Amino acid sequence: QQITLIKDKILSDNYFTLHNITYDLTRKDGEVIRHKREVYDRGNGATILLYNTKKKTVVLIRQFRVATWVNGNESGQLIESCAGLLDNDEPEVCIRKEAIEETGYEVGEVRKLFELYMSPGGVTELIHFFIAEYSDIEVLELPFSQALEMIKTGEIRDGKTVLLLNYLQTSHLMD
Amino acid sequence: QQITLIKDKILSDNYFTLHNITYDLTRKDGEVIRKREVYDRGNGATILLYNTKKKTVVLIRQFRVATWVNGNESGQLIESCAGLLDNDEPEVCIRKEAIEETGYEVGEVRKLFELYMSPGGVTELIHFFIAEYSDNDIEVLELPFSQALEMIKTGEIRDGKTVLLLNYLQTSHLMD
Ligand code: NA
Ligand code: NA
Ligand code: NA
Repeated sequence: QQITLIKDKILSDNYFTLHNITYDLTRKDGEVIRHKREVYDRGNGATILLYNTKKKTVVLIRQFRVATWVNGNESGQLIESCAGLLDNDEPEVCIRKEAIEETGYEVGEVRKLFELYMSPGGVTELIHFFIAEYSDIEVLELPFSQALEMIKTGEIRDGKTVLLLNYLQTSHLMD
Repeated sequence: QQITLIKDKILSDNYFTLHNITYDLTRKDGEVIRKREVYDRGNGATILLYNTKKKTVVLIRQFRVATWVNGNESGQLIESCAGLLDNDEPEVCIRKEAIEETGYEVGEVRKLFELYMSPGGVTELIHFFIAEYSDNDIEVLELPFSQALEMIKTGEIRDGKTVLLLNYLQTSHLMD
């Protein structure tokens, strides 16, 4: 219930900011218990899945991700849905803009899905999720069903990407 | 194809490790292009406990500072059961987290896949699991599966791994 901020210690502020936050929780009859956690703030982002109900395909993005490279992704290439850190603007604008610039497709009306914390134990990151129809950074158009199999094989292994493809499966918008 | 690590600068070593990594990447024709923050908090695992007979799932509600400083007013977040890997196989680890967090013991565990949650600057790889359960400052939540799906729509559940497990559970037909 009651949370009190005790200390905000900056551990690094190179570009993003890492904090050690000292804080106090009250247990029931407080019984105030002190905790101290690292918190990483890279701001919030948005992501969008592009899909074609006609030829039954989706558009996805492949690029080198260094944080995967030093942690078991041998070549470091990661297949992901289009995405980007939010700039100083409404989320709906930034994502339209990422989609054009990363994929080269012009995108119609977007649909807002939800806003999710992707890794809330130590990162603040909130992502806004969107889907839309459509008609170096490697641009992959591939059939929906191949994308879905790629999940099962481990070839797609990006949390937000799997989440989107799964959402799209259950939407039946591809049915 | 060619990747060369040029410099691993440690920006923080308080507990987890924040690196600044300078790396050369080679393109198409041998154009060598040269820096990014990489945060290493180790890997984790998560699990969705479900019960096919009562059509319920178990989740967890806890305070999360990282959300508290970023629009989760009360800091409480409803998540699937989860934890950072110890030095052992993921499945062993998650069996422990599930019992130590929920009190419901589990037999079968099914591994779904391993996903990077925030790959643009976090190395974290989460190992996903489901398992059916029974009995026979962390609040354990037993809820109707359909209630849980709704809560994604209402926004009462707003956590990446939890949504992905729930949607997964829906697609599997285990709960039809
Ligand atoms: Na859905
Ligand atoms: Na460096
Ligand atoms: Na990025």
